[PDB]
Amino acid sequence: MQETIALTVSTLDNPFFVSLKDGAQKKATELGYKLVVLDSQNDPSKELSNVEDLTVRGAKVLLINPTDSAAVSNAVAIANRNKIPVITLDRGAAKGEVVSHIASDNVAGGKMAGDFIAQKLGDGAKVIQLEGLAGTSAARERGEGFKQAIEAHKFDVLASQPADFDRTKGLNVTENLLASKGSVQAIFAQNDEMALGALRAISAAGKKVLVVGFDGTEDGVKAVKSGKLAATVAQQPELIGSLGVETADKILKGEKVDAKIPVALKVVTE
Ligand SMILES: O[C@@H]1[C@H](O)[C@H](O)CO[C@H]1O
Repeated sequence: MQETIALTVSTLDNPFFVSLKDGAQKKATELGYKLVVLDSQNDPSKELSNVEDLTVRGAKVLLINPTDSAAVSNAVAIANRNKIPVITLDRGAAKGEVVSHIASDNVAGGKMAGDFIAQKLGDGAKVIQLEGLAGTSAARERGEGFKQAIEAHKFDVLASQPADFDRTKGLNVTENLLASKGSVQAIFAQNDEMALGALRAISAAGKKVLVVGFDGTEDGVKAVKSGKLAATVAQQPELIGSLGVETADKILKGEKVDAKIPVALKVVTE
């Protein structure tokens, strides 16, 4: 009987997570596993029922990308109680027994983004941060890194506000902030979806604002190459997914794995 590895992804409405899924799928096939992928649709309740389902299906390992690094504890507990090893991908779990966490160094990433803004505009720039989901380690860490850049480069932070990794929210929040914080010079958007929404708001307002994104999605890089998006801190979602499956395979083979597996970042510019 072919063995199954389960992947629960926070959403498939975001190109980044489609890439992560694809990387996990190709590596699963390469190593001889059936990959079962369930979409949490950014909903912790659906995530819980997803983990229940994959469990009754006899998944040998659970790869989970939490909708919320706190809320996910109860979902991890399901796998724990049913003796299914857990690997977290891209976002961590605050509680629950986890074998390995695989993600970018999102603190370094946030600092890279801020450093790039300073390189372009100089110290003392007026900036706005569009934050991701506050409950995720990815957003929290990017904020921490950006704070390091704010202090090092004496940025004037006009606003720092969530748009929940969503393109439409990114647009709406930016539209509002362009009205109230019109002197903003640069925006760090904690993912490319929000970056692209922000760019639409900026253009619609006829304003001049430098934007730095995060992920290096196809759309993100397209916007960078066109000169619309000043830069994006590129991640390797396919590699996060593939490393998840590779790590799952090692666990099942009885081989020890690293507790933390960092995945490299790179600033992509015009
Ligand atoms: O790292 C991922 C990507 O930035 C995605 O775009 C939003 O969720 C984060 O956890």
